[PDB]
Amino acid sequence: KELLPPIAHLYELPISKEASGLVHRTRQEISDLVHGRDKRLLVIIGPCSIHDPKAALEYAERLLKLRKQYENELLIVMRVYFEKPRTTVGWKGLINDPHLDGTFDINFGLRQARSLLLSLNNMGMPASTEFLDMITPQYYADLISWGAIGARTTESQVHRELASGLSCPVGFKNGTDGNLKIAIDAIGAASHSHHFLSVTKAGHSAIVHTGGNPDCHVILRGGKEPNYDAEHVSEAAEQLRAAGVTDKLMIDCSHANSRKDYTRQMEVAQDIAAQLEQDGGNIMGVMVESHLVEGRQDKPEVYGKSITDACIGWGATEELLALLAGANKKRMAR
Amino acid sequence: KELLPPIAHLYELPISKEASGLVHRTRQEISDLVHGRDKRLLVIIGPCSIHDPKAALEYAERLLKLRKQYENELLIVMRVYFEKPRTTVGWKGLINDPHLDGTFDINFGLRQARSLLLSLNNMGMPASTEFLDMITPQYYADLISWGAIGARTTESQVHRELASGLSCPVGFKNGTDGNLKIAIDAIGAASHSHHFLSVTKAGHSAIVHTGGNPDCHVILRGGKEPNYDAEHVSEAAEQLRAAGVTDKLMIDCSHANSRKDYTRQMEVAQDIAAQLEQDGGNIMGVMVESHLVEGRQDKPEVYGKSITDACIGWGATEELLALLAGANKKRMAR
Amino acid sequence: ELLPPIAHLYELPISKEASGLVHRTRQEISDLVHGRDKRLLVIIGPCSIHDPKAALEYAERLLKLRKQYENELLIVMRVYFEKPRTTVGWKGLINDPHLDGTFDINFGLRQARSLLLSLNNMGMPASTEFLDMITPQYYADLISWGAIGARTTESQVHRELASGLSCPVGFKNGTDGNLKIAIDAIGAASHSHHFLSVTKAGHSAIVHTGGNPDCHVILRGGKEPNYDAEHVSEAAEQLRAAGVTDKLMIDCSHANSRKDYTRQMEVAQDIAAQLEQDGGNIMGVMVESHLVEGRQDKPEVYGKSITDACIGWGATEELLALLAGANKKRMAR
Amino acid sequence: ELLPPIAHLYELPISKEASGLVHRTRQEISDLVHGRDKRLLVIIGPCSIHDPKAALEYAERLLKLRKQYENELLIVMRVYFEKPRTTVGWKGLINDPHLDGTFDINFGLRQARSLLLSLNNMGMPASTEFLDMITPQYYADLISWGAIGARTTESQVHRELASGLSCPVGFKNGTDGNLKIAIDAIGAASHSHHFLSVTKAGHSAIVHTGGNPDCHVILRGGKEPNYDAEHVSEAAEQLRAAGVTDKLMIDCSHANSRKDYTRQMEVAQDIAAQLEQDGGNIMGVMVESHLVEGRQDKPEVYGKSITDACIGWGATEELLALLAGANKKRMAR
Ligand SMILES: C/C(=C\P(=O)(O)O)C(=O)O
Ligand SMILES: C/C(=C\P(=O)(O)O)C(=O)O
Ligand SMILES: C/C(=C\P(=O)(O)O)C(=O)O
Ligand SMILES: C/C(=C\P(=O)(O)O)C(=O)O
Ligand SMILES: [Mn+2]
Ligand SMILES: [Mn+2]
Ligand SMILES: [Mn+2]
Ligand SMILES: [Mn+2]
Repeated sequence: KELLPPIAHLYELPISKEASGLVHRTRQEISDLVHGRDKRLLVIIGPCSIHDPKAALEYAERLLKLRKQYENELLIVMRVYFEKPRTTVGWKGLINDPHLDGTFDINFGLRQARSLLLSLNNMGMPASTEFLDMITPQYYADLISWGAIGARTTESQVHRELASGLSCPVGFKNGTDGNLKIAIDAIGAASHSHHFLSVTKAGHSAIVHTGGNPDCHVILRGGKEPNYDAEHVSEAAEQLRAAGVTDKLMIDCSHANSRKDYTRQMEVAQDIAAQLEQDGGNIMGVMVESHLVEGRQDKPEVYGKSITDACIGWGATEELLALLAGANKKRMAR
Repeated sequence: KELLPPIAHLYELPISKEASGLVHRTRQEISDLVHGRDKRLLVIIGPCSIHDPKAALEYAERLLKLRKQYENELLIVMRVYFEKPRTTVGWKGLINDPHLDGTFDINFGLRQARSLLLSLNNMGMPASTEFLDMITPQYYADLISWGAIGARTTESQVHRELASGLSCPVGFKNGTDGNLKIAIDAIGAASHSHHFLSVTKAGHSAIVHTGGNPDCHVILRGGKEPNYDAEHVSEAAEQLRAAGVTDKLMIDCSHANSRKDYTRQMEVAQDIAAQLEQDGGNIMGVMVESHLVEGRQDKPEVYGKSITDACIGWGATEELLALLAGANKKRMAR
Repeated sequence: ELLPPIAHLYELPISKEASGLVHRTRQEISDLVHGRDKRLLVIIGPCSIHDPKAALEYAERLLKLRKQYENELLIVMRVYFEKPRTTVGWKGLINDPHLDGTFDINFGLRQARSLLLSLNNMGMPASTEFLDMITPQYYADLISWGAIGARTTESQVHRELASGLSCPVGFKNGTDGNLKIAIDAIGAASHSHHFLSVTKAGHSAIVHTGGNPDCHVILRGGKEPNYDAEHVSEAAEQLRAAGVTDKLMIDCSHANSRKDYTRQMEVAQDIAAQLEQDGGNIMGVMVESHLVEGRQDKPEVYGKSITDACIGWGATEELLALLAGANKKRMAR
Repeated sequence: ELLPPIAHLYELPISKEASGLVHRTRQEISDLVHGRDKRLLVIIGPCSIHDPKAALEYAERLLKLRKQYENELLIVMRVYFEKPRTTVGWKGLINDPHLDGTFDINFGLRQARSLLLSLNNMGMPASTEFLDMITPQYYADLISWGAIGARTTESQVHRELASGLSCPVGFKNGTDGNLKIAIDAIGAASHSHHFLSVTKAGHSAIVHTGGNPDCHVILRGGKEPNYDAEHVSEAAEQLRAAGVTDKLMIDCSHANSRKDYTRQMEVAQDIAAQLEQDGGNIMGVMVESHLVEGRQDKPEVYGKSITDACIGWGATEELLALLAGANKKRMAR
């Protein structure tokens, strides 16, 4: 079917001066955290997946007040995930199937994704996403301040290639059974120049030569056992230094680290707060799955409630952010 | 140099009637093995990587005689791997860097890949490869009788999507630390229809809708420990049946099953031969890394010797194939 | 970077109403071309579009007359986006929409399509000269009738283009008065051709056209004007000799008015007299008309041509009334 | 599907020798166009190429004379791949290379590029009429001189094309004899244009050309022939009035021979007499020549035109010897 090239969307939705400045400055600010120049905590927080732009904008408006309130302690960036990896089969996200009905209206999905990202940046909320697909990034990447390569794709050479040409900092996740070495290896790969095939803004395949991404880091997201605690952070930092890459890392509160209880995210955050208060020198960030309303649902019946992984709700989000701000204020003073 | 689209190569190197027939029949023959309709053993055998077409053709000519000799017991298909996944960085194969000098002459690489595959199929030798890149398959897939998705990419949704649209049977490998469930999950994914972005024969990005691949199976290739033995095969078969997919599987002699020691492939093959002789009902295939000359080398100084993973040499190859043919002859008679 | 036709089609898909109007107008014109209906096709409007707002106001006025005269006249607006220059100069709204030498062709194509969609949606079918080879994929679906210009009628690439258009096409006599090139052009464009063109996705491709069975000639003057009965009669003889339709269109403007917009009425009066006496070979006329008469070098005055001089709105009413009255009589015979 | 230019360029890259010949020939011709050298450019060869074998044999014979006469004549072969028809008919080797209505354009472009590369590699530069808008990207790098035809000289899209070509371009007078269209064409093509075209990758794009400073006119007859001293003198006055080069080319064939190949020699003799008397405004001639004289509808006889009738090889030797002798005298004055 009849795919519009990136230039069609760029024409309708050009990046504004304000969005461009926010992206540029947020990428910079994050690089500073990755390389230990600033001790604020990056907080990648928001829905597991975007399925409704209206709810995402309402969430963003609430989060913006806290982004501002905590700006001396936290760098808050919203989760705006358009692409979802499934264990076998399922809904792959807003771009692949925006109408949530198996119509796969990808032209509409890319348009809606770009539109939402532009609105978010224009209101002052920077955005993050997982880069899963090889061809979709040309459509919206200019609006992304931080990227994840997922646990299921961190070992993949084509994903490492992709990351090597992205202009935002990138977090590589440990593997789904807990293998951290694949993410450490991934920084090594993505930091170098690569030559590979990719698709241009005009929608044509081409040979690209990337310059390498100097702003990669790992993310601890659990495996067979969770890996959030001080012992695990310390072990990861040793391995990072041994490989000659940044020993500043991010901890995902959700997924394998919270296991089967989405409310465990608060426990993980409390453990992280305690680390920050004792020492926590190797922590530069955290990820939290948060929405307007807690939990999850198979069908999009309740407004502001995840249709993918379960999330904490708004009230818990306030507590979690206050907790982390208070703890990091102390780390920063020390 | 701009990227030539698939149609340029197809124009210069159209598939012949003979090649087309060999591919069609070999794919069918393999499907029969995958689904338990024939008890011959698929043997995916040849170099770790192709770096010299002249040596590959000489290898193929030798292997053809054994392909014919053993055709009632074994279905022999050559390893013709053009794309290599690296742990961090390194030579990614003949397509990416055909001159082996960091010039990345991908147009020449794709041409040379297609030319070699056409010559192989024309001489009567079917071909196999790992499908790693998303855009390169349109150049040569029509000449491939069996595909692998690698241990490092089996969990990747974009690779499962790719496999779902391939016209050849596909083997998914267990993960690098030994996780089999990701390959079982991968069959589940790739057997279904997907919608995703891909590039057309004219070199333009497009939305593709695949029909699913009914001929996927798993490959046991070792993890932290090898997984070739009867116990492991039996456990894998139970898990396959539980997931409702084919419980016929393939066993890689090389890689983590030989602990990266080419001299151990024969031991693995002997264990497999013993399984076939005792029962071995769930085995439909094996993989072997084999070349004209054993071992490996960093620079392509010695003719017919691998520059990637170490391989057994031609003499050991004869013993290994005779061993497997004799063992499977007995299984087939039972 | 040039956006492909599909980008514009996505933003501005043809509506059911526009699609029906185009389809039916093309049919109606085919009927005139082949002598099945005796209404007079009237291709009327600005020499060139340079301001969509004025074009929409003009269209709204013309629509009332299109409806009023529908039993005698088939009124279709001139919506010309591409202009052939003698040497160099402004080539039209698509090539340079901001009229300042910035050549914002993406904006120009968008604006052309948008205007054409709005016109068809309001009930006013559109005509244009097809000059460029690649631009038609952007808006052709919204055009009910096309012209191949005097300067391009003899060109094989223009005859190829016409052969694949889904609308009727008028070919003009050459700039010094040669009619045979337009007769030859019908011959060419009526047949199937294979040639290179660009797809809706913006890629070059081999196209195989089916031929255009609805082509006709247009008399637009040469060294001397050619609109009179004698000239029409001579043209019709030549058309029959070549085995093509002997129903033709007469341009009031250009070489036939000797570039004097005040003479278009005189030409129309001559045509009216032909229709009243006999005028069996006439199926249409062209008139260069705008809100305000004359022309100007710079787009200072609203609704006034920046290319060839046009008659104004008041003269347009008189001219259309004149032609409707004359053709009512022809049709009654 | 249509292969983009890059596919053909990959298989048939221009050689160093071909590249040098093209570069130097274009410069040599520019020198003639602007009156810096008094050699006579001779564009000579088949009306159309339909068989590459015969073209290469022709070229080998012509090369000897190219060399022999190099101090008096600059000989460039006619290698025409695109033909304008009066109505319908075979459009040339690119459009239908198998001459059977299969329209194998991919094969045609390949064969065109291959022949041009072989010709340049053997030392014979090439000329062609540029008719089609998309084909030139495939082979233009191998062309030393281009014609815009009589039927397309007035066409703005052809003037745009010429403005971006890297070779000198001759514009022909119109088919009824109008020279002003070609003079106007130089004015147009010498300026910068913006328009749509297709890239080497096969995608449509906006191009901005720099203008072509090496354009000139070609006298090719009209209703009457226009090759004589009086006509040359009158053309030169008009060229100076328009501020463009008053050095022109004279086509021996077409309407100057009244479509009679046996009259090309008479025209050449008239031109020779002009060169001997004065003939200061003449920089070139065109001649339709093949291995064997005449024409045929089907390609039955080897080396005989299937389009316009040509003189044969023997007559070609006489004609070249005549022009060399005459120009040797002009150059000595
Ligand atoms: C799938 C994912 C996280 P991971 O790649 O760690 O499983 C997510 O944020 O939804
Ligand atoms: C890298 C590879 C196999 P695996 O994907 O099991 O590591 C190979 O055949 O070279
Ligand atoms: C240039 C033109 C008409 P023609 O092609 O008869 O000169 C026009 O309608 O503006
Ligand atoms: C068609 C042509 C010349 P002209 O464009 O003067 O009619 C030719 O050389 O074949
Ligand atoms: Mn999640
Ligand atoms: Mn290997
Ligand atoms: Mn006009
Ligand atoms: Mn000719």
